[PDB]
Amino acid sequence: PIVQNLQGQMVHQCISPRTLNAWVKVVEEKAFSPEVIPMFSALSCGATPQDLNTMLNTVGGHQAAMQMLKETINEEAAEWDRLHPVHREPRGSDIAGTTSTLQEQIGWMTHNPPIPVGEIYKRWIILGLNKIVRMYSPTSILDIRQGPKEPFRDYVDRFYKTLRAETETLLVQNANPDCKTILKALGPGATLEEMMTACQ
Amino acid sequence: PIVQNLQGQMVHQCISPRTLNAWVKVVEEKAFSPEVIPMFSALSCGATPQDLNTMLNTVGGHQAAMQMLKETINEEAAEWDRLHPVHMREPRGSDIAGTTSTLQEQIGWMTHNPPIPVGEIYKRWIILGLNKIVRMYSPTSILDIRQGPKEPFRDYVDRFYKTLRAETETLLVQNANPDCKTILKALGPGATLEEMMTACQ
Amino acid sequence: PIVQNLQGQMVHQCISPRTLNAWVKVVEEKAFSPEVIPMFSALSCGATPQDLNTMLNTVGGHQAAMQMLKETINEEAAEWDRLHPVHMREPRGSDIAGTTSTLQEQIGWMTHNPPIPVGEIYKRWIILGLNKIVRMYSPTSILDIRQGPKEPFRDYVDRFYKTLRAETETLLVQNANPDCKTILKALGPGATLEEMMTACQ
Amino acid sequence: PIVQNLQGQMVHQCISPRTLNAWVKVVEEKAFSPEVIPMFSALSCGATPQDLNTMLNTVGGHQAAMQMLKETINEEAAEWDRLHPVHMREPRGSDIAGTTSTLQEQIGWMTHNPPIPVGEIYKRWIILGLNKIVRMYSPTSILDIRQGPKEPFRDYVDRFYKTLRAEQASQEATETLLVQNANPDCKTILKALGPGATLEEMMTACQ
Amino acid sequence: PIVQNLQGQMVHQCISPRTLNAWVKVVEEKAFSPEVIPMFSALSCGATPQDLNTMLNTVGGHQAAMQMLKETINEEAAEWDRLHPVHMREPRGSDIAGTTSTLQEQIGWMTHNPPIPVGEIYKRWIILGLNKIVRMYSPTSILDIRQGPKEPFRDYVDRFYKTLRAEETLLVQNANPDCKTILKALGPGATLEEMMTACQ
Amino acid sequence: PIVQNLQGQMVHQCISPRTLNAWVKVVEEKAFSPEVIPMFSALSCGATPQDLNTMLNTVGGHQAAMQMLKETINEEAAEWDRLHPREPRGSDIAGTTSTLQEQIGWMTHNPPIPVGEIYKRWIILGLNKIVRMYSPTSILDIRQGPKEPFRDYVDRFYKTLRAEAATETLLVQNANPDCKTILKALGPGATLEEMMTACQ
Ligand SMILES: Cc1[nH]c2ccccc2c1CC(=O)N[C@@H](Cc1ccccc1)C(=O)N(C)c1ccccc1
Ligand SMILES: Cc1[nH]c2ccccc2c1CC(=O)N[C@@H](Cc1ccccc1)C(=O)N(C)c1ccccc1
Ligand SMILES: Cc1[nH]c2ccccc2c1CC(=O)N[C@@H](Cc1ccccc1)C(=O)N(C)c1ccccc1
Ligand SMILES: Cc1[nH]c2ccccc2c1CC(=O)N[C@@H](Cc1ccccc1)C(=O)N(C)c1ccccc1
Ligand SMILES: Cc1[nH]c2ccccc2c1CC(=O)N[C@@H](Cc1ccccc1)C(=O)N(C)c1ccccc1
Ligand SMILES: Cc1[nH]c2ccccc2c1CC(=O)N[C@@H](Cc1ccccc1)C(=O)N(C)c1ccccc1
Ligand SMILES: [Cl-]
Repeated sequence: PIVQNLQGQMVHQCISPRTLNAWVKVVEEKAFSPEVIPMFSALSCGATPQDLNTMLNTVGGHQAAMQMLKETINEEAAEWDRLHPVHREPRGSDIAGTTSTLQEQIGWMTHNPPIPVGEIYKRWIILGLNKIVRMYSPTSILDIRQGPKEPFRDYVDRFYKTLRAETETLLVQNANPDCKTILKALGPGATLEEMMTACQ
Repeated sequence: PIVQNLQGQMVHQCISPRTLNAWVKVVEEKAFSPEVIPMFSALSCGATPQDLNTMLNTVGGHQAAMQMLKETINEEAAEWDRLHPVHMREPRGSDIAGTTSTLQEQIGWMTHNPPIPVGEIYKRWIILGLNKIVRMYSPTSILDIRQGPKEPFRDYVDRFYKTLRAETETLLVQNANPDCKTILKALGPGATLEEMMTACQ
Repeated sequence: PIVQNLQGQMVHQCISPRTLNAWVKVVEEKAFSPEVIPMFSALSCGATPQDLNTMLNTVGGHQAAMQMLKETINEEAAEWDRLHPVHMREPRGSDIAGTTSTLQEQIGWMTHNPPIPVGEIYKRWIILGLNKIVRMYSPTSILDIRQGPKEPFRDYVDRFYKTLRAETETLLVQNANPDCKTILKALGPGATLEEMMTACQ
Repeated sequence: PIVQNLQGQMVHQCISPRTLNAWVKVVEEKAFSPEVIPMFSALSCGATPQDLNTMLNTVGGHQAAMQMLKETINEEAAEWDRLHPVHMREPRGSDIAGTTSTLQEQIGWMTHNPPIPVGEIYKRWIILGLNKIVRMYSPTSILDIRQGPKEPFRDYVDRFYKTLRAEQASQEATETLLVQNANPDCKTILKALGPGATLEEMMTACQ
Repeated sequence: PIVQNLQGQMVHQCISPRTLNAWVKVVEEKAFSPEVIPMFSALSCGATPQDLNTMLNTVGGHQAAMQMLKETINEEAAEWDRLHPVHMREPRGSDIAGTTSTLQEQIGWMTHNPPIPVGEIYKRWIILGLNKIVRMYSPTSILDIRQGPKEPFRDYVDRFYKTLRAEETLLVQNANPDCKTILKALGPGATLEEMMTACQ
Repeated sequence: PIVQNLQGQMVHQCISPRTLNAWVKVVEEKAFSPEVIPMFSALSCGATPQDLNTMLNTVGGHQAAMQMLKETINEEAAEWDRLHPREPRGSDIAGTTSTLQEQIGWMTHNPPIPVGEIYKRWIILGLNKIVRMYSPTSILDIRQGPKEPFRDYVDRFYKTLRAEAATETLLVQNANPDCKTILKALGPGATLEEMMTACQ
């Protein structure tokens, strides 16, 4: 990421081994489950475009997903080039880090006024990662139906987990006959707290 | 969370990997046992509303509970909007929860003079919601905690006050077993838990 | 705990994830064995009353013991109120325990000149209470620690002074077995534990 | 790596135990899989030539690979000597690799003004050599990655671009080949999307 | 241990959780094996007498050993009182051990000019006591370390010098008949390197 | 190791718990495999002679090896005394007869007398002797198996070479009949890359 030294000039702080390993391990364990994205964002805090690429390059498997991410980056970079025509001023390929030095990236971010190439590129990466989360989502919301002997609590967990990866009235629909009858009896506009308390 | 840099202006300190992982692991291991809340508060110390959302978003399972938490946030945000009507701008409820406010704005309000502590306010709402989650996921009721025939008093008191925390001193005596109960009544009114435990040992 | 920033004002340093987890894990593994207390004190170094409560609240089980600790806190707080009658304000007992005082107030009193160390005072009460817990949960009495027939002296001395710490030098000799006891009396009065152990080896 | 002390002069910051162990463990677990290189680069950030050698020397096995790396270093060092003929002294190839230069000299060149970044140059050679190792230890060729009859497209694309990365060694016709080596059922659906289709669209189609 | 703050005055740095735990765990795993002492010294680097007591108090078992250590501290404290008779005050033996001195006083003496290093002195006494504990808890005597019939010399030498550390020509004596004959043939003044190479 | 404080004078930085534990664990896991030495050097970076002794003393087993190391230290210290007849003698460099403040003295002195780097040189020299003895197989006995890959043989070759010009030609000699014939066909001066590629 980014620091000001004792000499006054702003220079690249080396990305830490804890952070490097943290990001590698989350992707190993959680793949591209929704919670990986908030974590990516947090671990890549204050990151230069170089650092962002470092973090993505440390991911070992999942090359289909990472290739999809490349395409989303290439798309968002072209969209930037369209809205910001060269008349230095950072183009899309400079923001993604393909055609810009580290000192330039430090330049734009630490410049006054700040051109936050790191936060912009992260926005594109996250945008791409979300697309990956949505595709790799295994089950559809429609197929989450409460089992006969399944607790409501466990069904609601499965419902809103599936919902996050990919509505309040559907939760009632896909409940089992016994809970469904109790849920309809509470009437319209009932809170999840009340619904869960009822089927306990 | 929040720091003043060498340049003088107050800026966002990146939430640390230790802290991120600490919060993830407690929720993995302890789920929503009462002791998770104090820990959440402590790990989310000095947190901006963005950081609070980061921490909640890093939680993977428990989406029923997190959805209940959303509703409590939406309720407390509407209650704020009601008491603080809109006329550096004045923060509405959706700005405090972080849905409609930038990081620089959140830094703004908290580091502003006078301080409008949006982080501490939002944390209050989150904890309020988390408490509701602790209370629901509490399995047993206080009335059903009764001392077993061959159960030690020590173990019963543990089970009593554990159940009490998740969800009075005279009830502890009531639900004791016949042998200890007789010894406890003999100590008389106003006896300390120390004395009661010492007696049934 | 507590730090002075670059701006000059003293502000709350967020309690670290290492420290939080350290305290949780010691209590998980060691329960309330005597060595937990020195560790609690050390981990809670420079702690505000808020931080002390954070640390106690992160403990999950043992609610009987923690309830005893509450009573000791309530007693010591009432004793403070008695000796310091209310006439930056002057801190009452409930302000020291952190129930009726803000973080900024606690920072206030501790960093004030002259320093009113509410953190060190409250820690004194907590430790006082924790000691009572250590003393009760102590299973065996010193009088019942007697050396076995085929037990090594080394192992007996371990059991003796372990029991002594949780709850004299001449008693150690008394409760030794007939064979070692005869060798120990032969060393004569004023013998060091080193010499005594060397003798029965 | 490298730091300025309180006395003003620039001095060697001792390479950290986290970093040392991080590099040892990645090589133990991942051997010379493509992702090891980005990590080597990142862990060896701001490293002097001495530190780079420290890191390579902490690797225990793989001595065939490390011997190949030595040869690549010896080649790139000779190429440097050729382009920079000897006429604080001017650093030759053996000084950049750290065989014939002190730590204080290496600090010298890197912290000098203008900066002669011997550390970044030597890292370039090491990575160049490591890439050759990744490329050789790459088991399968891109042409032999063909989608199975009951294999998901997702899994095939993973296998495709994994193999592509190792052979090109994390460095950038191939998009059209992905369609070719797909199975008859997906291939027919993929051709129907027409030219210039994104991988997102292709994957969505064969799902 | 000990630090100078931004205000200029020297103040107590809180003993770190890594250090606390490090010391606890070594004593759990290694008990009072000889290598524990160097580690105690290293972990207790720059420690005030308070901190030294903190570290000893965090040890849970081994109360026989810790009681022996107390006696060694009480002895060395009395020896100090004898040589330094009371006439910022002058530190007596009970002040060095931390029983009758405040933290601010201990900071006082150590950071004073000239430095009265109460921490380093007390550590010397603790280590002196710990060594006595190592020596007693040493299970085997040097005389009973004899090389087995099918035991390698390497393994015997390990067992020899391990036992020696806890408590030269004898090393040759207690070797087995086959190696002993080869060792005597090398003649007097032979290095361990040469001896080990011979019986390989 | 060694630092300058806020007061200006150079003082002993306490050796870290990470570093202490790192060195203990490598020796536990890797014993005295060649890669332990580079790691020892790296972990003992900027170390005073005291710190070097601390690190060696934290090693628990292997007392035969550590005793060999003592002898190498005693030899190199006597060699120093011979060539250099306050001014640091050999026993002062090894840390047996010199205080920490003296060691800080010589290293931070101007001109710098780097007693730490000198003593490390002796330790490493001794450690190398230990690596060389504990090396199980000789280079001559590393011969390629009938169904063994060349890759695996080269690994075994250069591993054995590290523990213990003409050597490059021997690699070809001890290869199996099928690869050996392919290797000779490449002709003199062939790179290991080319040789490995050929027998694949
Ligand atoms: C965690 C989660 N589950 C979902 C299910 C369906 C759709 C989206 C989601 C999300 C992401 C999700 O919405 N996360 C929340 C943060 C959050 C997480 C957990 C509990 C409370 C607040 C968020 O990012 N923001 C901005 C937010 C904050 C307050 C109210 C509403 C939204
Ligand atoms: C831990 C616990 N058990 C309970 C049972 C019923 C209701 C609440 C609880 C709580 C939370 C609980 O009350 N925790 C205590 C802190 C505490 C915890 C453990 C021991 C001593 C002090 C607390 O937060 N405060 C402000 C407090 C402190 C001292 C006296 C009174 C209150
Ligand atoms: C990861 C990977 N797979 C490949 C296959 C063939 C050739 C090269 C590769 C690489 C390395 C690879 O291309 N890594 C990317 C970083 C990256 C990795 C993963 C997803 C998104 C961005 C990179 O270094 N840069 C400069 C980059 C940045 C944005 C767009 C395009 C390239
Ligand atoms: C650990 C322990 N065991 C005991 C048995 C009976 C009474 C008290 C205790 C204690 C607490 C205990 O006495 N701890 C010691 C520290 C200590 C621990 C272990 C060995 C040496 C010194 C202590 O805090 N102080 C001030 C002390 C220091 C030196 C001599 C006497 C007292
Ligand atoms: C480690 C060890 N084994 C022993 C066996 C018998 C008696 C004492 C010991 C010791 C303690 C021991 O002697 N440790 C050595 C350090 C050391 C450790 C390992 C190898 C080389 C040097 C030491 O502290 N000093 C001052 C020393 C340094 C060089 C030569 C001789 C002594
Ligand atoms: C690792 C190793 N295997 C060997 C086998 C026989 C003899 C020596 C060795 C060594 C030590 C070894 O030679 N290590 C290398 C560092 C190194 C390690 C691995 C790959 C590239 C560079 C080294 O220290 N230096 C100075 C060096 C640097 C570049 C080229 C040649 C030597
Ligand atoms: Cl860690």
